[PDB]
Amino acid sequence: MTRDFKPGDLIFAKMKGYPHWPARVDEVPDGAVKPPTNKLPIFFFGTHETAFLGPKDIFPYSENKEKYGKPNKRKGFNEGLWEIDNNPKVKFS
Repeated sequence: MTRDFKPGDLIFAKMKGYPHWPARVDEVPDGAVKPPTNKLPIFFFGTHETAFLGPKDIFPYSENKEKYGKPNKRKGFNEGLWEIDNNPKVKFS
């Protein structure tokens, strides 16, 4: 949907030209980190990456977790996938 999301929410981020993957939503930048224009901060778990994608691009993990629950051809499998439903705030460690 177009509706915005909340900080630290579990949602499968879909990168242009890539399958769905369980990531974590981040908060706004300090104010001078060059924020997005029509997208939100998406912290890719397992790969420690970050991609900017709008709401219509990101879907609820509640729908993907029921599909396979884990990545098929995506690196990072079993590397933070169980934390998405347990320790979603591992980035801080």
